[PDB]
Amino acid sequence: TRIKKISIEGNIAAGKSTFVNILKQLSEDWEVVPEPVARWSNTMEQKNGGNVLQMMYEKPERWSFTFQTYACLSRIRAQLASLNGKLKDAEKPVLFFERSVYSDRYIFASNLYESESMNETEWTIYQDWHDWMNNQQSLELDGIIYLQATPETCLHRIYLRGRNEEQGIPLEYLEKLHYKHESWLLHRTLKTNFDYLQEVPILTLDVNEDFKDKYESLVEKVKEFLSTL
Amino acid sequence: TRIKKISIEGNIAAGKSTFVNILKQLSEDWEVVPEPVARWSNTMEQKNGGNVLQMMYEKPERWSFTFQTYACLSRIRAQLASLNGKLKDAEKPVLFFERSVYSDRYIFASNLYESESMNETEWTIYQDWHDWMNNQQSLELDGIIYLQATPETCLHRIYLRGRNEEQGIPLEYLEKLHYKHESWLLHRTLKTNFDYLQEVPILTLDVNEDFKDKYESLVEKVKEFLSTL
Ligand SMILES: Cc1ccc(-c2ccc(CN3CCN(C)CC3)cc2)cc1Nc1nc(-c2nccc(N)n2)cs1
Ligand SMILES: Cc1ccc(-c2ccc(CN3CCN(C)CC3)cc2)cc1Nc1nc(-c2nccc(N)n2)cs1
Ligand SMILES: O=c1ccn([C@@H]2O[C@H](COP(=O)(O)OP(=O)(O)O)[C@@H](O)[C@H]2O)c(=O)[nH]1
Ligand SMILES: O=c1ccn([C@@H]2O[C@H](COP(=O)(O)OP(=O)(O)O)[C@@H](O)[C@H]2O)c(=O)[nH]1
Ligand code: NA
Ligand code: NA
Repeated sequence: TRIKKISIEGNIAAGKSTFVNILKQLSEDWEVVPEPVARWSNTMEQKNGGNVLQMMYEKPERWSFTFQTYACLSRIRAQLASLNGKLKDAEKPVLFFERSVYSDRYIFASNLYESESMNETEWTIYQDWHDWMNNQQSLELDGIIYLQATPETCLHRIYLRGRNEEQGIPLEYLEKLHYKHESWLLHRTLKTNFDYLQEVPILTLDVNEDFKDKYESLVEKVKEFLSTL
Repeated sequence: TRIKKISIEGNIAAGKSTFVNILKQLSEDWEVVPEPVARWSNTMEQKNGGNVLQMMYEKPERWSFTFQTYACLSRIRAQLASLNGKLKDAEKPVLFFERSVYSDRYIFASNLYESESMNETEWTIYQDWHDWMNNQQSLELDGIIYLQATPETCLHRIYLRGRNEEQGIPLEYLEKLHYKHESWLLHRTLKTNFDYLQEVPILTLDVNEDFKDKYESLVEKVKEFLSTL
């Protein structure tokens, strides 16, 4: 019938990829769209993405605009493919997105503008493109699940995951991203150009405690949340 | 009824803007979509476009990717607005485009890649974006009018138009762009990712002679061409 679209949102190493790979296995009616950036961080898209990530490590102020435009295009096409491809025989189909086009713009691209990694022209061009790319519709969200973790938890989990290039990420960076998620999804103080988001249902889950082998309470909250949508 | 879409193609200062402003006045069934880049060269789009042009003059190898993506997005939205906005009461509606999404990629973006103003990653990301942006359709061309002028004519006409920043453009640059137009529209030796273009009708018009006050023979050829479409 009609596919429910749920975004999983959270800071770096909150546990989004772990949570989404738990969920995908619990129902034939449940599908997942991993974040393209995450997959490049692990083919023409993956070759482009790998080069852009490596170029970003050296010179974020040169590559942030190129990176953010390609990350968001890659997400839109991957979300559309799943929407048009999967769950067509499902009774209660749910598609779980690892992050959204809204996190791309209002968390990451925003944060890069604020660190002077994009100049005003790059940021205004990006926002104009984003406003338009997201009208040329079927991707609007039924709900958001916020995986809430402390900067410290996320810093610990970056260490656990053990990607070389990420070991350099400092707590202060994580605390800024954390602040942006809290403004957007808890306090709802963040203004956007997408009216409907103001009223989209949000489930906040505390994931500071390890859930890898003990997630039943979280999934019960997800099932309850889904029945309200 | 159904709007005919005709692209006017030609080298820098061939006379496209002059020709299109002649045509627009000859029929209520005839509308025109100027090239956004041309308009920036004369408002949020114009402010962004003016900054990008100025940044390009200094450092083309820094701004070519950003410039080409914004030029082509600006063209797509301006072509779609005219298609959805105008000629709705017309008997034989024709929309004349100053250049196309195909010139953007196969003439300009291509030429910038070939002058090492974009690296391979920028060029592959641009082509991937272009292939996709042009599927998320109603912009496909019924015909192309090629305004054919010598590099020398175009060099003379740059001098006539008298834009400060353009007086630096050298004949060798114009001769490369000229070669690309000849490959694409006369010899049809240029391969693209758009099958239908191989078989699109092309009218070639020699505009080496001044036509500003003597264009009736050209318009007669345009009217004959249109009756075949
Ligand atoms: C790969 C990489 C490389 C480098 C840096 C980086 C390094 C340093 C800084 C500090 N500032 C100091 C001040 N200076 C003037 C400018 C740089 C800032 C960012 C970040 C990354 N990763 C990133 N990933 C995303 C992202 N992830 C998922 C979805 C999405 N949409 N976006 C955005 S950024
Ligand atoms: C505004 C500007 C500023 C500068 C240069 C420029 C300067 C010098 C060079 C020489 N090479 C030497 C080798 N070096 C490694 C790299 C530069 C190349 C280009 C061109 C422009 N104008 C342009 N307009 C378009 C365009 N126009 C309409 C539609 C569309 N889609 N695209 C494309 S480019
Ligand atoms: O409850 C958890 C959640 C995550 N992790 C680990 O923390 C790291 C970050 O998780 P993930 O990659 O899912 O984070 P994302 O960036 O996807 O939010 C990984 O090594 C996980 O295996 C963990 O040990 N327990
Ligand atoms: O038959 C012509 C065509 C053009 N021009 C002049 O040549 C310059 C370039 O024309 P246009 O701006 O139309 O060129 P485009 O870049 O639009 O092809 C302008 O000063 C025109 O007024 C001219 O004198 N006679
Ligand atoms: Na599943
Ligand atoms: Na007209």
